[PDB]
Amino acid sequence: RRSIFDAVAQSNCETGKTCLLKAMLNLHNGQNDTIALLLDVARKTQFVNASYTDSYYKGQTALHIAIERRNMTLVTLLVENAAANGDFFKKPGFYFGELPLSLAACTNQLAIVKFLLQNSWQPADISARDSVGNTVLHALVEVADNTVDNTKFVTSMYNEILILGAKLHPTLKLEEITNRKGLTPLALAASSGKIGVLAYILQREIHEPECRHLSRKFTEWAYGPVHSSLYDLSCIDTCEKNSVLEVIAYSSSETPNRHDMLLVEPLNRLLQDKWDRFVKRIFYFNFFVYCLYMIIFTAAAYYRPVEGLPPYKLKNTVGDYFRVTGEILSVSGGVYFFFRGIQYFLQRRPSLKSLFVDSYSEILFFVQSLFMLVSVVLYFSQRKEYVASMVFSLAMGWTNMLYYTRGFQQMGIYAVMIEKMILRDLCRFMFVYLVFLFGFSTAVVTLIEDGGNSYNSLYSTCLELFKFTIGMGDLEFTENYDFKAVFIILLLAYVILTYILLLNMLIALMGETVNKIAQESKNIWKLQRAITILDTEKSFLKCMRKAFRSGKLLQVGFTPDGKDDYRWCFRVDEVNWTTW
Amino acid sequence: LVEVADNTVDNTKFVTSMYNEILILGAKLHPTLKLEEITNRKGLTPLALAASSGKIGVLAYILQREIHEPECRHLSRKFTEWAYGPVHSSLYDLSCIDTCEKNSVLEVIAYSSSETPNRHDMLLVEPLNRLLQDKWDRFVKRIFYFNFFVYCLYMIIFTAAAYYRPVEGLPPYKLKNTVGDYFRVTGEILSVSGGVYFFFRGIQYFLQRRPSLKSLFVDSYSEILFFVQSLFMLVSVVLYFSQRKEYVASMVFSLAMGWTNMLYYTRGFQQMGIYAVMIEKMILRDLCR
Ligand SMILES: C=C(C)[C@]12C[C@@H](C)[C@@]34O[C@](Cc5ccccc5)(O[C@@H]1[C@@H]3C=C(COC(=O)Cc1ccc(O)c(OC)c1)C[C@]1(O)C(=O)C(C)=C[C@@H]41)O2
Ligand SMILES: C=C(C)[C@]12C[C@@H](C)[C@@]34O[C@](Cc5ccccc5)(O[C@@H]1[C@@H]3C=C(COC(=O)Cc1ccc(O)c(OC)c1)C[C@]1(O)C(=O)C(C)=C[C@@H]41)O2
Repeated sequence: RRSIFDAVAQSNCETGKTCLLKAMLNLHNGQNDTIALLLDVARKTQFVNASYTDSYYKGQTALHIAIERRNMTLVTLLVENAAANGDFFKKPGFYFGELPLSLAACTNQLAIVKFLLQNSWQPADISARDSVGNTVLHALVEVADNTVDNTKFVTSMYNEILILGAKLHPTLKLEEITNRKGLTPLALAASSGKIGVLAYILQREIHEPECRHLSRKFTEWAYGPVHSSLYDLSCIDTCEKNSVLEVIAYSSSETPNRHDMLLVEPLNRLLQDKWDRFVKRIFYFNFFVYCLYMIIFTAAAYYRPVEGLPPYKLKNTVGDYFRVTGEILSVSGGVYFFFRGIQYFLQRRPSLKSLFVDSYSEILFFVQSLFMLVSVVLYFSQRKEYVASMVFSLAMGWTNMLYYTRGFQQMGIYAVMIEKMILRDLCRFMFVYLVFLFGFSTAVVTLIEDGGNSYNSLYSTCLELFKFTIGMGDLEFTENYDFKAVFIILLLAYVILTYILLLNMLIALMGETVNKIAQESKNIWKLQRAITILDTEKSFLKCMRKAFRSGKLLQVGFTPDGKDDYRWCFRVDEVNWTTW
Repeated sequence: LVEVADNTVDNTKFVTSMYNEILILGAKLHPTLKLEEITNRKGLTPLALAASSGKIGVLAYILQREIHEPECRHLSRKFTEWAYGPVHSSLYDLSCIDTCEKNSVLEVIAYSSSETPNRHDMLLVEPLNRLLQDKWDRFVKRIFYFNFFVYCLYMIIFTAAAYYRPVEGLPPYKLKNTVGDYFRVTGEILSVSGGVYFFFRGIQYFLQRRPSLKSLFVDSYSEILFFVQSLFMLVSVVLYFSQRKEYVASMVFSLAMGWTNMLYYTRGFQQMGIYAVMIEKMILRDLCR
């Protein structure tokens, strides 16, 4: 075999590699003319279809070798006279699918895909799926990397393959096909964060006369420099499969461009449509009930009985009856919040690494309801430590009231700033501040002998050095030291190091954040409103699920089979002067 | 040729071009001789010289240079292994980069006197920026977390033995038949041993570098602080055996200084490693003016 392999390598006329595959691989400038001889010799004596049996490169055949090399003539010769299941092509490796046509499409080889698709000797199957279930369009969308030229040719190839498949097979619906996981090419582009492919798919009009029915953004009329466009909105607002809007919003936040992935033509106005139509009165009746429950909880916490031990027997007074009713309403609200929070994590199962960075408002609403259930537990088992939990519940809830500024734009970017500092710029600076506080507090408490004023306490001396950070500390707070020149050196060093060097450095860090999330979070607020709209829509499913459905059913054209095309469209308008 | 370099796009361009041409021509006439290995009297090599003098352009050229020609390809560093599609995996030569008989490129860039212009971003060249990471992940992230833990476990031996010091009489203090006194004595011994270790680890560091005074505080600040901590406690040892009660004023300074030096170990974290670099720069520049 060495002479044959050596001659094939010389280009002179386990792994399981064949001479044809070896010859094709070891070809320079397409000079491997011995491949024809082997194929011709093989014909005189199944050989062309032989493939490597190695698990790493399982399934690779001659067609793949020629396709990779961009050889039109070699590909045509091989075709005229399979799927690579190897770990190299499964999700150092390159994924393109597991079909020759997917190899052609994923590499921009437009001519080769045309040749394969309508190859007279053997045509390829457009709708075939690999092991993962991905079709061709799934591979094309997966390959996307969000670059102007990259998005350019991926969208171009998608459009070309789509038109060609429609021309050969008008009946079949290619986009509706799904992989094993269940997603569609549009849903996949929405989930994976590929903004370019989503922007293409959502608003794509193909002008050609016959194959116009596979388009979304139509036109209704144009009198002058003005024209009103439609949209298709098929699986956008709601569908059997996951909707584009829900996927973008309920995404794990690992998706790159979630915040500004809603600026595409339909979504940015479909979201607004829902907000104005039937949600602005359900985000103002939910705010009012919360404001009316925090005056039932506050007024019943402020007038709690002070004499004796709990529980307290009722008295024949109107005040006591009202207090009992207030307590019942408060506890009912607490239980409702606890369940509304418990059955939210089961729906998402958010990862710990992003438990606080994506659901902060909900974590807080849950943590509030824990403190009050703990109070219910402690108050019936004859304890008076239930006040320390009711108080925390009250303060936490009043400060959670800020969650409802989610609707306002000017104020919705002010409760987004208090989430971001408390997470990023106030947990670093307390790792870098307690070090100084404890170092100098241990120093000072060790210097003083003390072996009343009672400044021999590591608690009192840690506290008194924290009032040097709010500018409310007495320098001569003790006189028990034996070495004044050291004590008043330590304090004066501490004041400079923390009051003047650390506080005035944390302010700069918060200033940078305030700029950043003051000129960026304008889209995070829109996203938060989008989640609010989605949850509000989900809550009232029983009431007006179908009744409050966006978009109107309209005729678009004629399905190629001969029937009529009716779809749920959303109308938009525009004005343009320079085009005429 | 490397010495003449001044780090300009066109300047780097023709210096690199001339270097490549002279190298190829010398290889063609004399393939046997290794020209780069030659050194001047000081001992440096052209690559080591480009690394020491701060010439980033020549270093970037030399580290990753592939010459495609068929015969004279053996004088190259950045090869290629395979390319299936739009993907290709490159190699590198890393001959005297990680370690060598002559000074390594990595050590020269790091242990430089800091007069070198571009030290901070002179490690972005192809090999170094990932070779450094390789070492970090492979066998150093568990030696910068066992060195942090021992320091955190020694500052709870020093603090707990400083906080419970005897208050009655004059030093030294005779031992008592109590478990508390034995534990205090052990804490003192451990603390003093740590102090001596730090003092020697600091004294034999300056001999290795002999840093200039003008850049004594601008390049070794973390080490100056670790040394100054160990001086205060050796002074305390000196004063405490010679029957004085002024050793508390030094032990206290040692304790505070060490707790605040704990910040040196945020060197590994990225988000927190740029917060202890800000407290060095203000205290030097914006709080002495
Ligand atoms: C993230 C969590 C678990 C958190 C829970 C409590 C303990 C909390 O302290 C923090 C940390 C903290 C503690 C003290 C001062 C600052 C920060 O922040 C909140 C948490 C911080 C707040 C308010 O936080 C906010 O920024 C309001 C807010 C911003 C954005 C939102 O979308 C939002 O919706 C609920 C609420 C108030 C407290 O809940 C409160 O009243 C008490 C007693 C402590 C505050 O821990
Ligand atoms: C540079 C030197 C010699 C220095 C030595 C001592 C006296 C020091 O005051 C300074 C000047 C000073 C004094 C008082 C307030 C601010 C600054 O800064 C440090 C020095 C400043 C510090 C902490 O300095 C830091 O920024 C921490 C740090 C930052 C970056 C690092 O790489 C680092 O590694 C060790 C440590 C704390 C003290 O050591 C301390 O605890 C006491 C009692 C004085 C501080 O002189």
